[PDB]
Amino acid sequence: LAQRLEGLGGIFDIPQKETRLKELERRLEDPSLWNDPEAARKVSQEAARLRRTVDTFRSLESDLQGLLELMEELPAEEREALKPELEEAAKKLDELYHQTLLNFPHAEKNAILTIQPGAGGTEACDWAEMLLRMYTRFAERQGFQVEVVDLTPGPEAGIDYAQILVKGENAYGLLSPEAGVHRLVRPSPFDASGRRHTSFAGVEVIPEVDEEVEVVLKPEELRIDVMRASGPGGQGVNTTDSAVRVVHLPTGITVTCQTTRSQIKNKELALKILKARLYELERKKREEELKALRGEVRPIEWGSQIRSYVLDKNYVKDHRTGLMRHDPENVLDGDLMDLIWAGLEWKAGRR
Repeated sequence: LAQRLEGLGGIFDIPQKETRLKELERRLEDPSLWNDPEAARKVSQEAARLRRTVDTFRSLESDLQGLLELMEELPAEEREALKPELEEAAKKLDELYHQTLLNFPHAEKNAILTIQPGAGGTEACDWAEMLLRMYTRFAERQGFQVEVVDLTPGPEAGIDYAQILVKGENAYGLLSPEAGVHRLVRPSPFDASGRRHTSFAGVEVIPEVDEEVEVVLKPEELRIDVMRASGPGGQGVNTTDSAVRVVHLPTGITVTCQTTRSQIKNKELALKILKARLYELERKKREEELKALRGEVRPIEWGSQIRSYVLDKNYVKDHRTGLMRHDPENVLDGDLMDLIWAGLEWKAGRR
C-alpha cells in the first residue's frame, strides 16, 4: 500500500505542476497580483519533493537488497554510511505518508475544539467531561498547550459545555477527524439499578486561522457583556471580576471567555475565537454553494455516532474507519493517534 501511496499521493499530475510554479514566478510582471506570487514558491516545495520521493524510493529500495551485504557480513564501513541514510528514510516514509494525510487546508493551525452533552441526562454531562479529559490528556501527551476558553458545569454533574484552544503544530489537522457525535455505553453511576445507559455528546473542531484572512469587526456589530458566573449570596467582590461574553448581532454567534484574570486579554481571545467561527460559517456556506452547481440531493453525511465507547464490554469502536480497540481505558486517557491516522485516511479517501 505504501506502494499505492504514490497512488493517491499523485505522482503523474504533480510532476507537471512543479515546472509551473516556476514559470509564473519567472515573468517580471508576477508581483502585480501579490497574493499569488507568495504561494508559488511555497507550492514549489512539491516541485522539489517528488524527486525527493523517487530519490527516496531508490534509496529505500537499496534496502530491497541493501542489508544483503550486512546479512552476509556484519561489520560495514561503507554499508553503515548508507544505513544512517535509511533511518532518514524509514522515518522519511512514515513522515511522507503522515505528511500527505495532513495537507488539506489549515491542518497546520491550532485548534478550537468544543464539547456539549447530547441525550442521556446527567450521564451525558459526565461523558462530556470525560471526552474533555480525553482531549486534554491527548494534548498533554503531544506537547500542545491547552487554553480553557470556557467551561460551563452541569446542573447535577459533569459539564454542560466546554471549549478549548489547543496550541501546537497541526493541532487542527490531527484533531479534525474527531469532530462528530460520540456514544457512551455503560451502567450509570447515577442510577442505582445496574441498567446500561446510553449517552451522547458531540465534538466540534474548526481551525484558529491567521486573523489577516479573517474579517474585521465593527464595535457596533457586537455587544460586549462582563459576566460574573453566580456567587451564592456573596456578591460584594463578585460584582465585577473578569469574564466577557461577546455577541455578534448579525448572526447571534456568541463567545464567552473566562481564561485569565485580565478581563482585557479575555476580550481578545473571545474575539479571536469568534472571528474564526464566522470564518467557518463562511466556508460552510461557500460549500453549500458548489452544490447549487450540480448538487441537487444530499452530499456525504454521517448522522449517528462516528465512534462508540462501550465500557462494560471493553472496547472502543470507530464506525467510520472500522478500527476497534480493546483498551478503552487508554483511549480515554489520551492515546488517540491510531484512531486519528485512520480517520485522516478515511477523510482523505473521500475528496
